[PDB]
Amino acid sequence: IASASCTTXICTCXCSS
Repeated sequence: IASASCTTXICTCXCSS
């Protein structure tokens, strides 16, 4: 429900490195 790069249908995911 809250995190960064990591999920398939809501809204966060991944985003840099």
